[PDB]
Amino acid sequence: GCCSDPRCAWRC
Repeated sequence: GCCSDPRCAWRC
């Protein structure tokens, strides 16, 4: 939804 992505772990 927000980030939820390979680059994001605890980000959005």
